[PDB]
Amino acid sequence: EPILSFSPKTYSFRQDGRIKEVSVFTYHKKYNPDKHYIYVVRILREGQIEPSFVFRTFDEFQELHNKLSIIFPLWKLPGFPNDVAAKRKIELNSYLQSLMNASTDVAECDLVCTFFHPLLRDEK
Repeated sequence: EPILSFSPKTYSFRQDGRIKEVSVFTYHKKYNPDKHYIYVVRILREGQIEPSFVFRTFDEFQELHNKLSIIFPLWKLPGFPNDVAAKRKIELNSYLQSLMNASTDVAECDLVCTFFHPLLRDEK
């Protein structure tokens, strides 16, 4: 039932293509609308050799986990963690690796796919 506030459509790994690799590549400082960090996510689809990159804030990671935890029992989800706060890059990366190792129902659900779908910003 829940949509992702930042996402205009629902996408499925059918249309978008399955994930071979994901990581948090780096973090990036933003000034608009206010000063904040955003995470550059590296995605390699299957049958692809050149990766692509999307931008997601920490608050956008947590909306995904909160929305997943409406659909799925908590033990089906990896733990979510609660600037030199670049430990979030490391912790978000651990979260993504674990998410890919979840049951298929979780790791290939439409919420996860949609989270990785190129947005407004992600058009370089």
